[PDB]
Amino acid sequence: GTRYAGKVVVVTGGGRGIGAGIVRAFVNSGARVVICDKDESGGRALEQELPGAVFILCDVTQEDDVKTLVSETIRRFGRLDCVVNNAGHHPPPQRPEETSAQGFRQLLELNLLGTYTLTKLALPYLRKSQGNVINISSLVGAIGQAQAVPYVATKGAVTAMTKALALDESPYGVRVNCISPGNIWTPLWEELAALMPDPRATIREGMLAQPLGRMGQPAEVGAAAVFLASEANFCTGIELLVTGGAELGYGCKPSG
Amino acid sequence: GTRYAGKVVVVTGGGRGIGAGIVRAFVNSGARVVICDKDESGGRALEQELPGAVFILCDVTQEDDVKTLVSETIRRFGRLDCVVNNAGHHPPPQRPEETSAQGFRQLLELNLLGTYTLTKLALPYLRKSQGNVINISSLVGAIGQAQAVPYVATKGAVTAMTKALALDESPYGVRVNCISPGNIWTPLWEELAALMPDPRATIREGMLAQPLGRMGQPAEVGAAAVFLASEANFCTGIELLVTGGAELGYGCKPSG
Amino acid sequence: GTRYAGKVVVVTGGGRGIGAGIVRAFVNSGARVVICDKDESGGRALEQELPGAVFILCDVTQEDDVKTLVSETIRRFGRLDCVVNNAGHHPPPQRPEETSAQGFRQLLELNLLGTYTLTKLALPYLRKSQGNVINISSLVGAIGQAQAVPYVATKGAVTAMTKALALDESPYGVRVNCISPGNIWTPLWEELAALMPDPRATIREGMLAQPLGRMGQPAEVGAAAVFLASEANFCTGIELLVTGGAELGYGCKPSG
Amino acid sequence: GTRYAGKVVVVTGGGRGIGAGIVRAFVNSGARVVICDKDESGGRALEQELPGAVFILCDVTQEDDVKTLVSETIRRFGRLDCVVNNAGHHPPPQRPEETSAQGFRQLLELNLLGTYTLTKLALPYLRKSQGNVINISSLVGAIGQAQAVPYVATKGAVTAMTKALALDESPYGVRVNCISPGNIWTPLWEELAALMPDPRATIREGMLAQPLGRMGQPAEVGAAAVFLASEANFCTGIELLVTGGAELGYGCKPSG
Ligand SMILES: NC(=O)c1ccc[n+]([C@@H]2O[C@H](COP(=O)([O-])OP(=O)(O)OC[C@H]3O[C@@H](n4cnc5c(N)ncnc54)[C@H](O)[C@@H]3O)[C@@H](O)[C@H]2O)c1
Ligand SMILES: NC(=O)c1ccc[n+]([C@@H]2O[C@H](COP(=O)([O-])OP(=O)(O)OC[C@H]3O[C@@H](n4cnc5c(N)ncnc54)[C@H](O)[C@@H]3O)[C@@H](O)[C@H]2O)c1
Ligand SMILES: NC(=O)c1ccc[n+]([C@@H]2O[C@H](COP(=O)([O-])OP(=O)(O)OC[C@H]3O[C@@H](n4cnc5c(N)ncnc54)[C@H](O)[C@@H]3O)[C@@H](O)[C@H]2O)c1
Ligand SMILES: NC(=O)c1ccc[n+]([C@@H]2O[C@H](COP(=O)([O-])OP(=O)(O)OC[C@H]3O[C@@H](n4cnc5c(N)ncnc54)[C@H](O)[C@@H]3O)[C@@H](O)[C@H]2O)c1
Ligand SMILES: O=C(c1ccc(F)c(O)c1)c1cccc(-c2cccc(O)c2F)n1
Ligand SMILES: O=C(c1ccc(F)c(O)c1)c1cccc(-c2cccc(O)c2F)n1
Ligand SMILES: O=C(c1ccc(F)c(O)c1)c1cccc(-c2cccc(O)c2F)n1
Ligand SMILES: O=C(c1ccc(F)c(O)c1)c1cccc(-c2cccc(O)c2F)n1
Ligand SMILES: O=C(c1ccc(F)c(O)c1)c1cccc(-c2cccc(O)c2F)n1
Ligand SMILES: O=C(c1ccc(F)c(O)c1)c1cccc(-c2cccc(O)c2F)n1
Ligand SMILES: O=C(c1ccc(F)c(O)c1)c1cccc(-c2cccc(O)c2F)n1
Ligand SMILES: O=C(c1ccc(F)c(O)c1)c1cccc(-c2cccc(O)c2F)n1
Ligand code: NA
Ligand code: NA
Ligand code: NA
Ligand code: NA
Repeated sequence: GTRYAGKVVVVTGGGRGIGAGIVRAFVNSGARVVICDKDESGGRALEQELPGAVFILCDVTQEDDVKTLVSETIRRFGRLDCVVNNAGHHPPPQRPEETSAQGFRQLLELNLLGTYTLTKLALPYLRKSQGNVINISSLVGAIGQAQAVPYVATKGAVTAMTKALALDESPYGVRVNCISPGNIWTPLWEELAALMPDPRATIREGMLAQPLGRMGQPAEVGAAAVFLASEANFCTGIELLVTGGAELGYGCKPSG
Repeated sequence: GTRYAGKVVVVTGGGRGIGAGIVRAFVNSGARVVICDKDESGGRALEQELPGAVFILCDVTQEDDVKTLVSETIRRFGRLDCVVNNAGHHPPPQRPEETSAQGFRQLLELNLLGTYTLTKLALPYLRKSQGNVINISSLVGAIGQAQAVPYVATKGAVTAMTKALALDESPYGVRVNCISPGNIWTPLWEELAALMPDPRATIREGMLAQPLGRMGQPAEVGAAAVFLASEANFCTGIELLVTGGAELGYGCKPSG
Repeated sequence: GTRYAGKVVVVTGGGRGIGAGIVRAFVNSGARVVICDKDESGGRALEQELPGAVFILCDVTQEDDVKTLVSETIRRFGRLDCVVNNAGHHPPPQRPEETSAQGFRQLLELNLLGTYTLTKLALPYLRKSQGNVINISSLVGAIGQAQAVPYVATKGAVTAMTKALALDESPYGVRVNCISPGNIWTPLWEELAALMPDPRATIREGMLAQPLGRMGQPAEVGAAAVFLASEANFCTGIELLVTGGAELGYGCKPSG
Repeated sequence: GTRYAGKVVVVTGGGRGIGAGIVRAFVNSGARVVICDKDESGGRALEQELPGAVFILCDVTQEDDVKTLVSETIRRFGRLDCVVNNAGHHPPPQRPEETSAQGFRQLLELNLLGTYTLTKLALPYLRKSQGNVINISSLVGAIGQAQAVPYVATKGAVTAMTKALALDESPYGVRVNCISPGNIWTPLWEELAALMPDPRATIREGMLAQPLGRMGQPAEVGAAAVFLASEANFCTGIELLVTGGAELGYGCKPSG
């Protein structure tokens, strides 16, 4: 591909799931890609699989990991054009009274501050390249979700932060956007479903929450990321919904 | 009541349903209320029932009816402080291919242009009184609805128009706001349900579309209108949702 | 290009401005494009310029023009994969009291019902092809604009209609999306500015309404349309903002 | 007043500014009010001033302070009907590169986790009383703000959390809503302005960011809170904008 040829992209949590889909999309568009992940298994295999992708072990909650990720990217490829902040986690369903402040802090540390820290360290290089930032948020930041107060809160923060940063970085020509996926079939979706009393029913329900009648694919999020990086040159501070229409209309959720 | 004492309010479609609830709320707050409706039966009874409410027969799609409504209101009460554009209609469910341009035009004529025409004729008086406009839109203007392309379109227009007009009238101190109800139990809701194969099931489904587990009441929309008129003095161009949370979260509406 | 190779696209108002940018984007992506426009001058030249684009004279407010547009497209190319409803108009600034119901109706006829009519006639063919609809709305439908009550209302309607139709057509695999541009430098923008007391100042103000410090280009809207057609396969009922960030933050628009 | 007679309300950060306005609104509506604040000066005076208001020293970032606040409220008044999470802080303008992860964490601790902790400890009592939660968020959580990445992020989180919690608590009849003010003239606004090179200009600019041409008052936020507590019985998970229209239209913030 040539849509993003000559560009260098860092994808956090790129070892599996949505992140791996985004990695593949950017490789297919001609970019060189750095796969950041805290686990080795998926990302190492992906590096072997994909010419133009390399793997760097990095836990985005560890500031020295992230500093090394940025400096290794520059040392090896000489520029940085796009950072995709995809690393994140959805805890199992938890009733509000079953949550804790400390668990909330830990989830904020990954879903929000990990995105903040890489963005901050990358911005000097993105400014030189007139590059861009893509944050992977969630539809449920906008519309809410049951049994997920901490998670919903972290994604509300990511989406809002995206707009703040877009404002700050617009004078430098650096665009900052986010993608808000809905149900995307990933290993995390599979893991969460396996915890439920009836996994198969949870998966059917998840497929049917969308007017389109299926969950989304990592490749579909990847395509949206490539669009934001390579062609959305008048888009900054937007929230691109990749949800199959889940937010549309009424569903199951006289006046007394 | 004294929250809106000494004020004069016009409520279109005030003979039944949401409009009658709004009429009652304003009377209870101390205002004098003009009940506008194209049908006599409900509004005439309401005038007899409520001291401080009077009924004026007026079809908001007929410009001379509306001109007379405004001039009779001023002749009888000497001022005009609030116009509530509630008159409107939801056609039966219709698939897109079952709609027509002419039916769409007719629905626009009521739901949108009727609101426009009264607002336009009232604004000289609202400017003198630093009064305000309240448009009754719908949640489905924001989130969509199935088998209702014309209706959804008219309410998307009302909500957007509310913001445009708020901008234009802000220099004059005239606030313009809208209320977007969700399922409110009214005669129109009952009529629509009676068309369905199973009315009781349609009503149960409608009650359950809300996290709160019931439909809303006309009095609850009425209370929101009184708030916007009497106490929301720093609110203009807002969309106040009165929906029981229907827009929140996923509902019923693997990656292949 | 090959992103949308073998596909057939109809672009209304494709003779100049945003529509011509969209035409060019789709041609560059490998599609065959039908340029619909009520004026001959731009579209005829564009047909001569672009292999793979042809021009059909058609006024989208004339139902028989639109019926012929669809049947000629099928007769000449054998399928229809995407309809881009771009034709529309922004009247000069008008204070609310300077508007009329009949001017409002005429603007609704173009900006809203023209989009409705082509969509309706195209949908049988889009269903066979699992094609998609792209409506060109406006940011000001969402956030409002001064001295433009009718225009704002028409675009609020288009955006809402997009969501309604997405719901109705999702069972058939037909996606329905809209693009909401902000200030895009087009002949209409130039014409409107030329009416102002100071055209150059109006244009400078328009450039600065965006954090990015410039207006957008037709090609940038075109790229977003190609993305929605060719790669956004899990997107339906979305509003894709192409605005340069104009909706972000505070601007020029103690407690007494 | 009698709108909220017999009810017990806790207002955090009630010693001055918006919180004190909310305290006064609830007292005027007939409620008994607990003023929570980390500083004694304003709240102690307010307790002396207002029959029906009492002051409890409490730092919402200190879990044992908050536990004692709830148990003292129940011991002294026998019930709890509404919690208003108003305590929060806006740091001085800070460019993204001038922020730190640790400052971000500290701001999250106040603006987000303080709201979480009181809500969590109050919910058993709110469930018994079918009470409600009101969170004071900010417009800039929704639209962004320049030189305020941490602040914007915290308020995006509060607004999203409000919707999540509304979903979780709806089966228990507990409503959870938020108010998103824009520029409200408060001591914090005055303090921030005094840091600027030209305070008077910053204040003029702040007044003019609103179509209404002034900043809002604490009493106006207070009225909106009383409405949400006492009359918005079909509202849950909403974001009530109290902004003077700042989010409407274009402002100051050719295609090359
Ligand atoms: N799957 C969905 O339906 C869905 C929906 C909306 C949003 N999202 C978001 O998309 C993102 C990816 O989700 P997914 O479903 O692909 O999850 P996943 O669990 O399948 O994959 C996430 C990847 O990130 C890595 N990761 C986790 N913590 C990390 C850390 N500290 N440092 C580096 N890498 C780390 C994991 O090792 C893994 O390879 C997350 O931000 C999630 O919130 C997912
Ligand atoms: N009921 C709901 O669930 C619901 C939900 C969202 C929005 N709404 C909106 O609320 C409004 C009232 O709805 P409702 O459910 O109370 O309906 P309703 O049918 O029960 O009452 C509407 C009233 O308006 C009158 N009316 C109709 N056309 C008129 C005209 N041309 N001139 C004057 N009066 C006219 C009717 O005669 C009637 O008295 C409408 O704008 C509707 O779109 C209703
Ligand atoms: N230019 C902007 O800043 C801007 C911003 C937001 C939205 N938009 C929307 O984008 C669309 C295109 O705007 P533009 O700026 O390119 O305008 P334009 O005037 O430059 O071009 C519009 C084209 O549509 C054609 N057209 C008009 N009426 C028609 C009809 N009845 N049938 C067929 N063709 C018809 C015109 O002849 C012209 O070729 C419109 O829907 C407009 O509302 C424009
Ligand atoms: N003023 C505005 O324009 C504005 C706009 C939008 C949102 N807000 C929000 O409204 C709320 C109040 O703002 P304000 O302008 O009135 O501020 P303020 O500084 O004038 O008052 C805040 C009050 O909260 C108290 N407080 C601070 N930290 C506390 C803690 N840890 N525990 C207990 N009390 C604490 C302070 O002592 C003070 O009395 C905040 O959440 C703020 O983000 C304000
Ligand atoms: O056979 C693999 C595979 C990889 C990607 C594909 F698209 C595919 O079709 C297959 C493979 C091999 C080694 C490790 C992992 C792995 C990936 C992701 C996460 C993990 O934990 C892993 F162990 N996969
Ligand atoms: O990873 C999930 C997710 C799904 C949608 C998103 F928008 C998102 O950001 C994340 C997910 C997967 C399986 C079940 C649930 C779930 C359902 C229902 C309630 C819950 O608490 C759940 F966690 N979530
Ligand atoms: O007995 C009535 C009534 C009216 C309002 C009430 F709240 C109530 O408890 C009862 C009544 C009497 C005459 C006409 C109508 C009427 C109203 C509304 C619409 C109509 O079509 C009507 F005929 N009602
Ligand atoms: O009057 C209705 C309505 C309900 C919610 C709103 F937000 C609103 O503005 C209007 C209504 C009543 C009964 C069934 C349906 C319906 C359901 C499902 C599909 C439909 O096409 C329906 F008409 N609607
Ligand atoms: O020289 C032209 C041109 C056309 C497109 C280009 F990108 C370009 O660089 C140049 C041209 C020639 C004839 C008619 C029109 C025309 C187009 C659009 C609208 C009109 O009214 C027209 F007369 N243009
Ligand atoms: O064509 C315009 C437009 C610009 C933005 C959009 F989002 C849109 O859909 C349309 C436009 C061009 C020049 C001036 C004005 C204008 C400014 C200020 C006030 C007005 O009434 C204006 F017409 N508008
Ligand atoms: O004279 C006061 C006052 C209080 C409220 C009013 F509405 C009023 O018109 C006046 C006063 C007295 C003691 C402490 C504080 C105080 C309040 C709020 C914050 C503080 O830091 C304070 F010292 N005020
Ligand atoms: O307390 C503020 C605030 C104002 C609006 C809100 F919606 C809100 O939640 C908070 C405030 C006060 C004075 C200046 C600034 C400011 C302006 C411009 C840029 C900034 O970084 C600022 F802090 N803010
Ligand atoms: Na490789
Ligand atoms: Na009477
Ligand atoms: Na050609
Ligand atoms: Na007291």
